[PDB]
Amino acid sequence: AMMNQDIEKVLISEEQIQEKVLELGAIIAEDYKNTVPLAIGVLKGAMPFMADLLKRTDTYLEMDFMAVSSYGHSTVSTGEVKILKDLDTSVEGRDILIVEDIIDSGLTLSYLVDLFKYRKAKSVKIVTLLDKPTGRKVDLKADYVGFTVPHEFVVGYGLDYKEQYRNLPYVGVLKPSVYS
Amino acid sequence: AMMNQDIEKVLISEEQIQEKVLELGAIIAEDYKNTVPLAIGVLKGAMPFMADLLKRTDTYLEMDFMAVSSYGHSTVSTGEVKILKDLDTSVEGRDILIVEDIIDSGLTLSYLVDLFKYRKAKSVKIVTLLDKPTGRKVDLKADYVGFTVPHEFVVGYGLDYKEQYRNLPYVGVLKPSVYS
Amino acid sequence: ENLYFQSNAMMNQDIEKVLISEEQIQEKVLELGAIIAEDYKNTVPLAIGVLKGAMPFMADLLKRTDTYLEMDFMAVSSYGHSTVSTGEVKILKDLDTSVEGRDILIVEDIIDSGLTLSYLVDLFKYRKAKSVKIVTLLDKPTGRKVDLKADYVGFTVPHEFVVGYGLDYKEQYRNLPYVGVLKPSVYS
Amino acid sequence: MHHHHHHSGTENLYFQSNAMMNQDIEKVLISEEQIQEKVLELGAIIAEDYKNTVPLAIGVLKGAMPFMADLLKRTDTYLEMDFMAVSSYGHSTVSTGEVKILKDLDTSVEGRDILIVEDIIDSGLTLSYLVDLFKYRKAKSVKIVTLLDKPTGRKVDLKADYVGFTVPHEFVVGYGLDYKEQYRNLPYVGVLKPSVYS
Ligand SMILES: OC[C@H]1O[C@@](CO)(O[C@@H]2O[C@H](CO)[C@@H](O)[C@H](O)[C@H]2O)[C@@H](O)[C@@H]1O
Ligand SMILES: OC[C@H]1O[C@@](CO)(O[C@@H]2O[C@H](CO)[C@@H](O)[C@H](O)[C@H]2O)[C@@H](O)[C@@H]1O
Ligand SMILES: OC[C@H]1O[C@@](CO)(O[C@H]2O[C@H](CO)[C@@H](O)[C@H](O)[C@H]2O)[C@@H](O)[C@@H]1O
Repeated sequence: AMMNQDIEKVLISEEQIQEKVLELGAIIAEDYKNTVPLAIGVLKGAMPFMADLLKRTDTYLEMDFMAVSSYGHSTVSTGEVKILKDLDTSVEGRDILIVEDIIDSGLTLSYLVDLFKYRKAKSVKIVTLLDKPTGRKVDLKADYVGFTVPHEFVVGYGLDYKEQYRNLPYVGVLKPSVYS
Repeated sequence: AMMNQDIEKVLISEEQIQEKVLELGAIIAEDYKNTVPLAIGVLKGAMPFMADLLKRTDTYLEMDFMAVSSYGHSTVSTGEVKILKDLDTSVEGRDILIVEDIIDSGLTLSYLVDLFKYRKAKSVKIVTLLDKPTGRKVDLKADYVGFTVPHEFVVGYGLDYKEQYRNLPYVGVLKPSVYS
Repeated sequence: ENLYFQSNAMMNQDIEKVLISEEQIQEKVLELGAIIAEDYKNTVPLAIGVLKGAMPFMADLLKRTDTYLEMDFMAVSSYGHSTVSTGEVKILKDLDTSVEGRDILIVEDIIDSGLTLSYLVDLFKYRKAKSVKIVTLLDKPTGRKVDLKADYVGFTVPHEFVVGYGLDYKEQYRNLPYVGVLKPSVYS
Repeated sequence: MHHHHHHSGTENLYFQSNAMMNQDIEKVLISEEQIQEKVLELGAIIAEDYKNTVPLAIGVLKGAMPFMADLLKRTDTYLEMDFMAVSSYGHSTVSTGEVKILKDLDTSVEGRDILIVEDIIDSGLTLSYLVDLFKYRKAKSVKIVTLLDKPTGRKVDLKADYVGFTVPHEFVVGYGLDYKEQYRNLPYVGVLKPSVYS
């Protein structure tokens, strides 16, 4: 029927997300006021948050995107992933802001962060809509965080279950029958 | 020292874009009620509109993205472009909805539509925020359109000038001094 | 984590027999190069190899093709369902130049089901190639899952578990200078 | 006559019907027979050096393909092949080596012995970027084999572990090396006539 028919509970409402994005955007705009950073999202989950975040960030910036895929074993050990789409511009000397939907193990993100430092970024910071710090497999701290969630079992606003639900305007938890 | 100071005039306000996105999403949700389409955005310019449109599209769908680059002359004459990032899933038998920020010549978008048909898509439809039909170099009509514009000399809500301004939450016209 | 034991093992010990020797491959490559050079007298084709298996053959063939031409490469990967039925694959690396108006020569190590290659040929036709032809070192036409005849063929094979000269078994043996059949013990 | 265009950002190429490559070459610098003898030697050295491990031998497209094919077929040891493709980010690639990855390795680098196979090294900037990318990815070791070397042309410190031939002041094409995408398919390394390139 309707997608709400699959949602057990709304954890973060659209109104709550909108207020947070407004707040974070104002903070990021002030922190990068005299340097046009490169704001980068990792496909696909970061897309909705990145779009609304940046639209509330009143400062000059450039957008870009990466796509990556798992190598399997090395990905779940060091976070190394295969670059499917690299950035359209060089990193050297740039201030990089990685926009993410959620950080859990933090392995792939940590790999990307240190890749950008290898590429001589002037700086690298991270903004994430959701953080689950109890999931860390590496010490990786986001610089800007929307909400801290006790678990990563949620859908909406970029987050998927079998590639669906990313288009929900809120963050929720699925009913058990959907996945089991 | 800030962006709005580079804008001569707002052509479509943020409020007009939100109302339009709301309307378009309700139409698209109805049209695709039965089957879960694959909604595709071509990076980078389609991202903000795609995020906000799909958030307002209350139906089951899958999101995906493509990245392409110019080959030079064939791109300008046939629309043929290099695929830098192909879809994550196969096209055969799927209903495809391409989400675009603006259609002008329509050459590349047409190359992509007919590629998806070569790949045996069940159907291919297009939703664009902006359309400039006077600019066409191929017969390509969008199925869903936000606003009809004159000229592609506009920035904001995905549209850039030298990679900047895409993060404005409205569509505007730059002051002549910005681009000389 | 990973420990490797090769001891004094040599690849030839894994080979039951040499099916197509280096000498045989080189004589056929020389003939094919002369025929292609004559056929493409009037054009400069875009010769494309699909990574990884086509590489050794493509290098030797083109070195024996005395005519102007350009080289390019593609990389693709399976979608897991439409790949087995339609040949549709994900493009991981597209060509570095446009196909429009070019005479395309696809260089392959082996054609078996032919599904992916059939997909690529008609993609290049959609992209307005002036012509598309295929040269394959080996052909296993009994494996076909679609109607696809290569324009130039080195050898007909039927065998299972063939390796060498770009053909692999679990990513090994591509660097052999001949085409061999593996001992059954190697793959049990 | 015949013509075509290629990228880039476009060039138009016009050929007379009886134009032949060889006549574009002033002299053969390194003959096919010299190359065969060198690959045989290097292949044997490489097989001995990598007797204890299954290396990942990686070619950077497009130029490295012919040498890589011939060298590896003379390298009688267990190994895996892979390929990368890269693009320039413009003037910044020219000064730092940083390039856009268009095709990454099909397998992970962590813990692997990587052997990069190149056609020529001159400034060394891009290769150096790739070597240290693999070290960032925790390669067990990274070594380089190049057919041709111009070591006084370096803009970064990078010594190739294995080198076929050192090239002097000559504009070379063939055996993977191009001029405007032509000549890669010559079975030798030739000195291109000044008239061809100005
Ligand atoms: O594509 C390589 C892949 O192919 C497999 C399929 O699982 O079988 C063989 O195809 C090889 C093509 O390189 C060829 O070398 C052999 O003749 C087949 O065994 C697999 O073995 C290999 O990894
Ligand atoms: O198209 C001519 C153009 O191609 C380049 C880059 O592919 O060739 C190489 O650089 C060397 C220096 O000229 C050249 O000798 C070899 O063919 C390639 O390494 C570029 O240099 C040349 O102008
Ligand atoms: O060890 C032989 C091996 O070394 C190379 C460079 O990798 O050549 C070097 O050694 C040669 C003599 O052994 C010298 O003639 C040459 O000038 C020097 O660079 C390879 O060419 C050779 O196969």
